[PDB]
Amino acid sequence: NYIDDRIVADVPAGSEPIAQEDGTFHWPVEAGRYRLVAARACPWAHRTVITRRLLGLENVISLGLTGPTHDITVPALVEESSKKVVTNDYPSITIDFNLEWKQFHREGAPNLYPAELREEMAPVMKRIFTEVNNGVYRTGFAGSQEAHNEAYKRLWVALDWLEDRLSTRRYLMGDHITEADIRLYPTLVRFDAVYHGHFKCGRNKITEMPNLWGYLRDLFQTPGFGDTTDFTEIKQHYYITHAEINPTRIVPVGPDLSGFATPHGREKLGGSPFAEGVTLPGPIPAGEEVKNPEPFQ
Amino acid sequence: NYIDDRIVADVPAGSEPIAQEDGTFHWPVEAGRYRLVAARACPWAHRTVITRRLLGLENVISLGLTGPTHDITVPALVEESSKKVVTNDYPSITIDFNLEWKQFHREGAPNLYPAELREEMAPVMKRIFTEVNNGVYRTGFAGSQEAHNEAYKRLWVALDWLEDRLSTRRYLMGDHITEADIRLYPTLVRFDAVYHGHFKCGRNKITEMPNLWGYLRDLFQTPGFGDTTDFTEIKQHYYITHAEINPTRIVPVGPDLSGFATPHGREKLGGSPFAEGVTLPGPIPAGEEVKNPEPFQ
Repeated sequence: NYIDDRIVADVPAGSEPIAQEDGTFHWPVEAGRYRLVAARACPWAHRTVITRRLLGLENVISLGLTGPTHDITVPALVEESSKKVVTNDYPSITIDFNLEWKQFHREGAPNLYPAELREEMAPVMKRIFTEVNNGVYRTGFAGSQEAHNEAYKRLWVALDWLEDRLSTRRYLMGDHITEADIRLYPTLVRFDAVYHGHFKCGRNKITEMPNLWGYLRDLFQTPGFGDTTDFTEIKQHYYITHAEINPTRIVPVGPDLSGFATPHGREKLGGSPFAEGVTLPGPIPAGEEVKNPEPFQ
Repeated sequence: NYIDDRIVADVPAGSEPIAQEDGTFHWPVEAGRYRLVAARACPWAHRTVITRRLLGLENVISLGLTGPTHDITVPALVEESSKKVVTNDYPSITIDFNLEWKQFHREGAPNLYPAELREEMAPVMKRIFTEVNNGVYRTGFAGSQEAHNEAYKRLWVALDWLEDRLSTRRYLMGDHITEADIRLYPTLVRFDAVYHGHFKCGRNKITEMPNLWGYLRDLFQTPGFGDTTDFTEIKQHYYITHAEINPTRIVPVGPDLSGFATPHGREKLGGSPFAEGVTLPGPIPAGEEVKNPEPFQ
């Protein structure tokens, strides 16, 4: 049930979905019609939640929290009145939040997907997707030793590439946060907590990779990122649910997460999370706050 | 089949075992009569192997390598001619190697259990045994979340105590290596490789505990320690054998172990592995070398 309709600016409010030549349908951007159905534990869903918060779409698209499915399919945009699933194509969801929903953004919202960077961004995001975002899952769910070995090697070639890329750039695409960072963060923020041990990805902890760790902290401490990250629900989901990997269903007490709140040192690379004049997200809506905050959240 | 006979200096060579008032028997120290039956993966056995090497007992007590049992019982001293198990009481094995086998030590061998330190050493070793040596097993084999939580807390109270103790002392009992270090090393050397993930003990890696990590490297780089440590057999045993914890039986490629060979910085605390005039072990006997050496071994 892969559904790749799109919600777009050039279909007008109130319209039925409009058939496209490619067999899909295009639905209209409008307030109060659609719900984002997400899960705290799921990294793919996490992208959509972060983007919704950063752009100030919280008051125009509602939020439902459920359980993960990729590890109805989540994340999804759902038409509230009919419960039809409009789309579960998570890459187009965040691109469309940025480009199609512009007139509903908070005034002063960041430009997370700027025209001049889109071309160079495409291969960077593809490499991150196959070798890192999916790379952890291929390592963790490997069905043989040989499959583990290869997946692990691929993951670490890519993490070493990222560590080097981020030695001279504050964020993946330079001075400011972009869509690329929103696609990388959900993997990195779950790494020491889950993927390191549960998925056997641990050559090193992210805490031992200086550029990635500085970058991870810098993002975590930015609105939209840490305040949508529930470490308890992340760890409970993986360690309890994946009984074929962890039959005892015990959740480790560790790692110590207190480092996420420490000074990151990334200001030495210049830049800033957002361009000058960008406004910050308003207070997180009642009911959408992290239910299991760490003492530093 | 707990067997706590002892091999002692005051029973003469060739004698039958001599009945003691407490129901045990005492056997005579002599060359060429007994075999140490050990396993590379097993930390309790590892103590006996390290001590045998440090003291130069390799040419008078033979070595058999087998599989672990505590996680015949191993380690054990076995009478070669009869195959009777003389003892499997691993704490008295290493104490007796030091005190009863003195006339068979290499000339210039270290004094690992000196009279003046024995009293202060006893509680330190007991605390390490219940909270750390066994502490990892109680954490890893916990049968409920609650049992995990408590065992983890105990382990880390003790590791934080050790980290602080070793901030002002080069080794556990001061300037030189003692029996206490030989009982702690086997747990620490298996920690990042196995206990951190497999036993869910990972609040932090040992690499992130500066005093413990300096100490671990200092010991690893000393004769008797690193040259009896087979990381492949350690990881294979735990990750493949403990199918109730790890049903896939996959062995992680990580962690990266290359740090074990790096400068440890512990010379700033003074002291030295051995007292002045102590001689170093001779070449490891043919067949007793680590079969799966890392590039730095």
